[PDB]
Amino acid sequence: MTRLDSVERAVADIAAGKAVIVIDDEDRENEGDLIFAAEKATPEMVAFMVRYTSGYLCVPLDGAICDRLGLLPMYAYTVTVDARNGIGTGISASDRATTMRLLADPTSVADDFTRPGHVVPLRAKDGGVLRRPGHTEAAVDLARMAGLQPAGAICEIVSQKDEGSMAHTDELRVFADEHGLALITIADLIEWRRKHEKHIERVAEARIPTRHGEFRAIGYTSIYEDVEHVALVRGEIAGDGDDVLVRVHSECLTGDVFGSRRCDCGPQLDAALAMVAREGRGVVLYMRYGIGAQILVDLGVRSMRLLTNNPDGYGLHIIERVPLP
Amino acid sequence: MTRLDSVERAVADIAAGKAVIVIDDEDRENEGDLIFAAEKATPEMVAFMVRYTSGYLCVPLDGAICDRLGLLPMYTVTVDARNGIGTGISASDRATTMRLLADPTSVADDFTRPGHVVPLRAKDGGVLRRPGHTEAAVDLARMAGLQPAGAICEIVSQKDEGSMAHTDELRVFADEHGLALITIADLIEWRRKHEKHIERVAEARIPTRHGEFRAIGYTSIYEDVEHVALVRGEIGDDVLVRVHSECLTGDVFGSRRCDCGPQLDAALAMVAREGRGVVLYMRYGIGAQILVDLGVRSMRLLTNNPADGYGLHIIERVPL
Ligand SMILES: [Zn+2]
Ligand SMILES: [Zn+2]
Repeated sequence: MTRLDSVERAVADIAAGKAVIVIDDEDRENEGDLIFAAEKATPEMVAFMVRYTSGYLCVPLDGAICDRLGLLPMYAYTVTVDARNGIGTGISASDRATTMRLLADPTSVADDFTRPGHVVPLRAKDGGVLRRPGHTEAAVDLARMAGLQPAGAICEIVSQKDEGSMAHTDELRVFADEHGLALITIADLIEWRRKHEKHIERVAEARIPTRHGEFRAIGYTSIYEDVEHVALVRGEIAGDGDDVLVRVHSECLTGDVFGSRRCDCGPQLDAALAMVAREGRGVVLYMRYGIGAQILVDLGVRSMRLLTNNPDGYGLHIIERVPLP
Repeated sequence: MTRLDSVERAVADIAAGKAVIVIDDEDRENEGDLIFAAEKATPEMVAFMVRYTSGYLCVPLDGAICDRLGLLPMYTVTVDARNGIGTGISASDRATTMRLLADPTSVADDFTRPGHVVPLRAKDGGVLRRPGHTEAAVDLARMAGLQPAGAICEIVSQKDEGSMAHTDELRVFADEHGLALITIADLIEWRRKHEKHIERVAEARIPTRHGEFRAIGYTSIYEDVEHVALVRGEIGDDVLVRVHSECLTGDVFGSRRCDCGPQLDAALAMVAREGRGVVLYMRYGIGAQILVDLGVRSMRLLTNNPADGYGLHIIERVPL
């Protein structure tokens, strides 16, 4: 049913000081936030935002920015702020724009603002949508992904067909069309970040003697999980990188460790190792979606052939799916 | 032997604003920390501590206070109160730094590095996760119903002055000053018999190469890894126990710079040759906790290594 603009558009529009619309995913009942980068707030833009939204304007901020300004500290009423200098009553699109710009600017300090005001700063979790799939996080992410300050400006879009309510997905689609805006999902943003940012790093490297010969064992960690995955590497991979034999084997405790007979997992790792070792060149990934994909590209794999019995945007070429004995 | 006070007494003593003395166990060779609750730090109390300890004052903290103040994330870090103290060394001043680390409303900007107080970060779970004097301090503080922040320092020997006081003297010292002397072992036991601390996550009937085992997933409420327990027969005296540390290289990939693989196998088999036994796969604080939950009172331990406060008694030690 629903068609979405790409993340590549959203970043570029954000970078150009234009606004985008963000929904969580494809579900038709979703409300949408209109979003621009706080440091791109002009009177024209804020006035546009105020026109079509609830008018309860928010400024999603990076933890680092929050702490510099003594705001929303990591450890009931809503905290609001107004720029202390350069504004009038603090409610017009200009004043609100000045406030947003000020929050974004890396030089500004606590007493450059007065509490209360007409702008709601919000605290985005460290690491963006990957750690918390909220509109707040998407706003800081988009700003940062566009090479700007990790400061965004958001407010929800009211409906026009049903006066009483907030716009849902289908109406946001035409709103986005009519006004030349991108409409994107947090879902699409999450997985774009997963496919275009390196979240892995090498921790350890050892060469291990086995029954199947020596394997180069490289340990990898994820910046977004507390686990070492290990890739076992035979021979030279890059210079080349093509036609690499690969097995991706997700960890099975009962199977791999205890030799459980009611699963073929254990036998399969061993067979994969054997096969790779016979070919004198390959990769058996021991995994504990594909973070494994990023490991492969880090290993200099360009084109591969997967070892598997069951018949992506990473620059990995699947050539032939091939059985384990 | 050597008389020990109850934990029940130690906790009430902490709550009252008094101090206690803590050792590991009944062993004559042990050194002892003097401990009170950080929030209960007075000039009188700190002065008492400075008098009889090495004067190297430490404040064990709950990881939450550590993060909250930005000290010791995961050179010796020291700290002093920013306001309301003089040079820092005096009992009054040092008492103030202790009190202010213990307070929930104090912030990073309330303190100055460097200072005259060593803040220590206790492991999550206190003594049930690490049997240290540092963990003992927050545990007592918390059990007393106060902020999880304590203060410790070791007691210098009065009899042999170049040295730190050992068990004998520590009891004498407690008697002298009307303080409670307790062991970490006795602290562990109070806790584990009083608190939820370990859970069963799953059970299954793992059919191995050496017959059939009953596989049981244990988790600690302080860490989110799941250890597996492989049990044969009914468990609870004289059981053959092997506690095996995960070794990915060796257990899984059959590395040969390692020998861990053929070890786990040998254990499973040896336990199988007998109708009875436990093989723990750990991914031994939590280890012990699991064994008592299985219902082990005594055990023959499979290890190649000599030298508690849980239920367990090591009957013998068996190799290979
Ligand atoms: Zn399996
Ligand atoms: Zn090993």
